[PDB]
Amino acid sequence: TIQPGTGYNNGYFYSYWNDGHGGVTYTNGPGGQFSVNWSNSGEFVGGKGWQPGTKNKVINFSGSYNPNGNSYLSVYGWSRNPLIEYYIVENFGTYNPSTGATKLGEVTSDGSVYDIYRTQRVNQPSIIGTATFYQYWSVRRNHRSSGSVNTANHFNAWAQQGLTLGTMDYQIVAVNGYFSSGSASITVS
Ligand SMILES: O[C@@H]1[C@@H](O)[C@H](O[C@@H]2CO[C@@H](O[C@@H]3CO[C@@H](O)[C@H](O)[C@H]3O)[C@H](O)[C@H]2O)OC[C@H]1O
Repeated sequence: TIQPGTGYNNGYFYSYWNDGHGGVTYTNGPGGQFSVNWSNSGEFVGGKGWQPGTKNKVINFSGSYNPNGNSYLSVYGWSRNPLIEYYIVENFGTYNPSTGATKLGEVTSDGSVYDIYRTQRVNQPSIIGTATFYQYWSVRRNHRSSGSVNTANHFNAWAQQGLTLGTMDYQIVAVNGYFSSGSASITVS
């Protein structure tokens, strides 16, 4: 079980963050693999990928994702200047994170339509500390736990719609959870 933070494991960047509540076990495995097992967690997000990400990376993932409650499986990352937290959501649990959010378009990529949304976080944790930032979402209609994500299709569609990204910070395949339980085992490349 790993200490919250960032680093490198078996050639891949990882980031694992939680809110301190307890109930999450994040582990790094061989190559691009990571696992998450959680039981009555707080808020958390962790996984493997790259630091920094790029605006045209093709990201592959495969494995198992078994949430019980509020959780997502995504390509997850940040930009700076502007500060943006973004999600290309491939699967989720009890909650579609776009519920009640303003829909900003659609994009077709990697075998599914995705619906695009923007939300905002005010005075919240971020890669630079407490800050205000928009969140950009592409939410896959056809849920899956394996596939490839052509990130450029999302970032280009977001830009077309007026959702600008700054300089890329980290970019991972991640499990997000919010006060839920589950298990997952995911391999990135
Ligand atoms: O020590 C600092 C780290 O703790 C910090 O890590 C980031 C803190 O914000 C995290 O983003 C939240 C993740 O969960 C989502 O549900 C929320 O919307 C976000 O607010 C992010 O994942 C962490 O990387 O980085 C800076 C360090 O100085």
